[PDB]
Amino acid sequence: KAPPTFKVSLMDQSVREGQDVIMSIRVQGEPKPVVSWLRNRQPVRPDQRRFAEEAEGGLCRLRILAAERGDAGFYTCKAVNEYGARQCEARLEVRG
Amino acid sequence: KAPPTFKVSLMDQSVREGQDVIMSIRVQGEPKPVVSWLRNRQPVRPDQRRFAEEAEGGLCRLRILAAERGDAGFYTCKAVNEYGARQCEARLEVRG
Repeated sequence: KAPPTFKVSLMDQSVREGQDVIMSIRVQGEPKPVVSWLRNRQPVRPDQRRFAEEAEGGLCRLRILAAERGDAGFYTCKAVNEYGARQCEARLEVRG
Repeated sequence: KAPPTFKVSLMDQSVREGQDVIMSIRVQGEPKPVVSWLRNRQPVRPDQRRFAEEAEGGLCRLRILAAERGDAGFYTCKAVNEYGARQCEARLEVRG
């Protein structure tokens, strides 16, 4: 049993408009943490060009297809399980 | 011959995340004005879920598919021809 911890945390990025973005973390914890994503402290609502993925080894990703200036902001990854909670944050900037 | 004028101008809107947005203007002028779109004074870069359209009678539209919080901002429609320039603006807000 273990509360959530981040083995890989978010880091700032600056992309050009039209480029895809990936934000990746690696979380540990038992039971497996529930991982959710915020932009400017609001839930990230998925759509065809922005969505969350879970991969093996605790990898969790937020994918944005063809970045727009409005994607810029502060992104938070929240992790929760029965034994605690943890979060990390980074900034996405978008250039012309 | 005539400089650009707006017969129908932008107006503020507040949509829910996931809803489509249309911003419409009707421009007059001869030669036909060149119409371009800005968000927060930056060019709107088109992609599959955001693009500009021109229809008959001088109708010009900006379409956003499945609005996201980051689409919120102040949108400007710029019109230019050989005889002058005009612009109008409105705000888009996005609710959960």
